[PDB]
Amino acid sequence: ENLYFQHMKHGRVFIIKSYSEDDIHRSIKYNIWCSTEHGNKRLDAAYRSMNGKGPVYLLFSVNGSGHFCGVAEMKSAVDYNTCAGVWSQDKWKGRFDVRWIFVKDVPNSQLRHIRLENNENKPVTNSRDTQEVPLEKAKQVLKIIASYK
Ligand SMILES: [Cl-]
Repeated sequence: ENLYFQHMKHGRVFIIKSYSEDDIHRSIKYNIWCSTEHGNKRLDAAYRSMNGKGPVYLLFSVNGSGHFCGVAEMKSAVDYNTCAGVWSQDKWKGRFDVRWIFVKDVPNSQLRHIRLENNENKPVTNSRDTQEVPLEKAKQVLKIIASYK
Protein backbone atom coordinates (compact mmCIF):
# COMPACT_ATOMS: atom_id res chain seq x y z
CA GLU A 1 0.00 0.00 0.00
CA ASN A 2 0.84 3.68 -0.59
CA LEU A 3 -1.29 6.07 1.49
CA TYR A 4 0.97 9.12 1.33
CA PHE A 5 -1.28 11.36 -0.76
CA GLN A 6 -4.60 10.19 0.71
CA HIS A 7 -3.29 11.62 4.01
CA MET A 8 -2.58 15.25 3.02
CA LYS A 9 -5.32 17.64 4.12
CA HIS A 10 -4.19 21.05 2.84
CA GLY A 11 -2.84 21.91 -0.56
CA ARG A 12 -4.15 23.54 -3.72
CA VAL A 13 -3.44 22.12 -7.15
CA PHE A 14 -3.66 23.78 -10.58
CA ILE A 15 -3.24 22.55 -14.14
CA ILE A 16 -0.61 24.47 -16.12
CA LYS A 17 -1.17 24.36 -19.89
CA SER A 18 1.76 25.69 -21.93
CA TYR A 19 1.90 26.03 -25.68
CA SER A 20 5.71 26.02 -25.66
CA GLU A 21 8.29 23.33 -25.03
CA ASP A 22 10.83 26.18 -24.74
CA ASP A 23 8.94 27.69 -21.80
CA ILE A 24 8.90 24.28 -20.07
CA HIS A 25 12.68 23.94 -20.59
CA ARG A 26 13.28 27.43 -19.24
CA SER A 27 11.05 26.79 -16.22
CA ILE A 28 12.93 23.62 -15.31
CA LYS A 29 16.28 25.31 -15.84
CA TYR A 30 15.62 28.43 -13.77
CA ASN A 31 12.71 27.49 -11.45
CA ILE A 32 10.42 30.33 -12.63
CA TRP A 33 7.05 30.56 -14.41
CA CYS A 34 4.66 33.13 -15.82
CA SER A 35 1.03 32.66 -16.78
CA THR A 36 -1.48 34.95 -18.45
CA GLU A 37 -2.74 38.00 -16.57
CA HIS A 38 -5.78 36.24 -15.19
CA GLY A 39 -3.83 33.02 -14.59
CA ASN A 40 -1.23 34.92 -12.58
CA LYS A 41 -4.00 36.52 -10.53
CA ARG A 42 -5.62 33.17 -9.74
CA LEU A 43 -2.31 31.58 -8.77
CA ASP A 44 -1.14 34.61 -6.78
CA ALA A 45 -4.40 34.67 -4.83
CA ALA A 46 -4.07 30.96 -4.02
CA TYR A 47 -0.43 31.39 -2.95
CA ARG A 48 -1.10 34.39 -0.70
CA SER A 49 -4.19 32.84 0.91
CA MET A 50 -2.26 29.64 1.66
CA ASN A 51 0.14 31.31 4.14
CA GLY A 52 2.58 28.40 4.03
CA LYS A 53 0.05 26.08 5.70
CA GLY A 54 0.22 23.96 2.54
CA PRO A 55 1.71 23.85 -0.94
CA VAL A 56 0.37 25.13 -4.22
CA TYR A 57 1.12 22.38 -6.77
CA LEU A 58 1.35 23.00 -10.53
CA LEU A 59 0.73 20.06 -12.88
CA PHE A 60 2.40 21.03 -16.17
CA SER A 61 1.22 19.89 -19.61
CA VAL A 62 2.14 21.10 -23.10
CA ASN A 63 -0.97 21.82 -25.21
CA GLY A 64 -1.58 19.03 -27.70
CA SER A 65 1.30 16.91 -26.40
CA GLY A 66 -0.97 14.18 -25.02
CA HIS A 67 0.91 13.96 -21.70
CA PHE A 68 1.86 15.76 -18.51
CA CYS A 69 5.55 16.60 -18.19
CA GLY A 70 5.92 17.07 -14.44
CA VAL A 71 5.07 18.87 -11.20
CA ALA A 72 6.25 22.04 -9.50
CA GLU A 73 5.49 23.86 -6.29
CA MET A 74 4.82 27.57 -6.30
CA LYS A 75 7.44 29.34 -4.15
CA SER A 76 6.61 33.05 -4.39
CA ALA A 77 3.94 35.59 -5.06
CA VAL A 78 3.65 36.99 -8.57
CA ASP A 79 5.96 39.89 -9.33
CA TYR A 80 4.11 41.66 -12.16
CA ASN A 81 6.74 44.20 -13.32
CA THR A 82 9.70 42.21 -14.54
CA CYS A 83 11.87 41.89 -17.64
CA ALA A 84 9.70 41.56 -20.72
CA GLY A 85 10.30 39.10 -23.53
CA VAL A 86 11.76 36.14 -21.61
CA TRP A 87 8.97 33.70 -22.61
CA SER A 88 7.67 32.40 -25.94
CA GLN A 89 4.98 35.12 -25.98
CA ASP A 90 7.19 38.21 -25.93
CA LYS A 91 4.67 40.36 -24.03
CA TRP A 92 4.16 38.13 -20.99
CA LYS A 93 3.92 40.14 -17.82
CA GLY A 94 5.55 38.95 -14.67
CA ARG A 95 7.33 36.14 -12.94
CA PHE A 96 6.96 33.94 -9.89
CA ASP A 97 9.37 31.41 -8.44
CA VAL A 98 8.62 27.68 -8.58
CA ARG A 99 10.47 24.55 -7.55
CA TRP A 100 10.16 21.61 -9.89
CA ILE A 101 9.94 18.46 -7.80
CA PHE A 102 9.10 15.93 -10.51
CA VAL A 103 9.98 15.85 -14.23
CA LYS A 104 8.63 13.00 -16.30
CA ASP A 105 6.10 12.34 -19.03
CA VAL A 106 2.80 10.87 -17.85
CA PRO A 107 0.51 9.88 -20.74
CA ASN A 108 -3.00 11.33 -20.68
CA SER A 109 -4.40 7.78 -20.81
CA GLN A 110 -3.16 7.27 -17.23
CA LEU A 111 -5.21 10.25 -16.00
CA ARG A 112 -8.24 10.67 -18.29
CA HIS A 113 -10.57 8.81 -15.94
CA ILE A 114 -10.22 11.38 -13.15
CA ARG A 115 -12.94 13.95 -13.75
CA LEU A 116 -13.33 17.43 -12.25
CA GLU A 117 -16.65 18.34 -10.61
CA ASN A 118 -15.77 22.05 -10.70
CA ASN A 119 -15.26 21.81 -14.50
CA GLU A 120 -18.48 20.09 -15.67
CA ASN A 121 -17.09 16.62 -14.84
CA LYS A 122 -14.62 16.89 -17.74
CA PRO A 123 -11.48 14.73 -17.61
CA VAL A 124 -8.66 16.50 -15.81
CA THR A 125 -6.78 15.98 -19.10
CA ASN A 126 -9.20 18.36 -20.87
CA SER A 127 -8.46 21.31 -18.60
CA ARG A 128 -7.43 24.78 -19.65
CA ASP A 129 -4.51 26.73 -18.16
CA THR A 130 -4.77 27.35 -14.36
CA GLN A 131 -7.84 25.12 -14.01
CA GLU A 132 -7.94 24.40 -10.27
CA VAL A 133 -8.26 20.76 -9.18
CA PRO A 134 -10.34 19.74 -6.13
CA LEU A 135 -8.05 18.37 -3.44
CA GLU A 136 -9.65 14.90 -3.43
CA LYS A 137 -9.09 14.53 -7.20
CA ALA A 138 -5.61 16.07 -6.96
CA LYS A 139 -4.62 13.32 -4.50
CA GLN A 140 -5.53 10.71 -7.09
CA VAL A 141 -3.64 12.54 -9.86
CA LEU A 142 -0.49 12.92 -7.76
CA LYS A 143 -0.49 9.23 -6.84
CA ILE A 144 -0.72 8.11 -10.49
CA ILE A 145 2.04 10.53 -11.55
CA ALA A 146 4.33 9.52 -8.68
CA SER A 147 3.86 5.83 -9.47
CA TYR A 148 4.00 5.94 -13.28
CA LYS A 149 6.90 4.07 -14.89
CL1 LIG B 1 -5.36 37.54 -19.79
